[PDB]
Amino acid sequence: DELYRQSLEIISRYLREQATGAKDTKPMGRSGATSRKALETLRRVGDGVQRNHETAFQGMLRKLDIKNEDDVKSLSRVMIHVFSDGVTNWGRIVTLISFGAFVAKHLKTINQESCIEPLAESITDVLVRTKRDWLVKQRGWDGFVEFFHV
Ligand SMILES: Cc1cc(OCCCc2c3n(c4c(-c5c(C)nn(C)c5C)cccc24)CCCN(Cc2cccc(C(=O)O)c2)C3=O)cc(C)c1Cl
Repeated sequence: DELYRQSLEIISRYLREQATGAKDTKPMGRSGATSRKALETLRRVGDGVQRNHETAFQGMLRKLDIKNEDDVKSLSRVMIHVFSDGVTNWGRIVTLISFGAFVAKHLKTINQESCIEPLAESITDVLVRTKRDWLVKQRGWDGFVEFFHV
């Protein structure tokens, strides 16, 4: 499964970049072109979604009661509940990743930067295993970037 690897890489780099603030060096593996502008798409749109959804994001974060990695292994079930209810679109998916970034910035504050990698993997696993076929019909991240062009 490569869609898992491509998605995980995009989600990881965006979350860590949000958490840290550095636009990261390093090679963007393979198929980097689509992944590069989805990440660039996430920079432009995802952070604004966080601004537009700040109240419930702060509320959700306060109720989740995140402290360590053993909390992360329980966030998936709440993620699966809030996310999988309804019909699929890219707005839901960019919202999913946006709150992951919100959680990532919080995790750094409480000095829990090592937990950003499970989160992104939990996010990635929740997305593909529930939206795989749809992501294939939408041509994956190509249809993502095509959707969010400016
Ligand atoms: C990383 C992580 C992520 C998690 O979940 C990510 C799911 C994304 C998400 C959604 N919602 C969220 C809320 C929220 C709000 C807003 N109000 N209330 C009451 C709540 C609960 C708070 C947080 C996240 C979400 C509510 C409605 C917005 N949609 C559907 C939708 C449909 C159509 C158009 C749009 C559009 O805006 O374009 C959006 C969501 O799927 C969970 C965990 C545990 C973790 Cl650790």
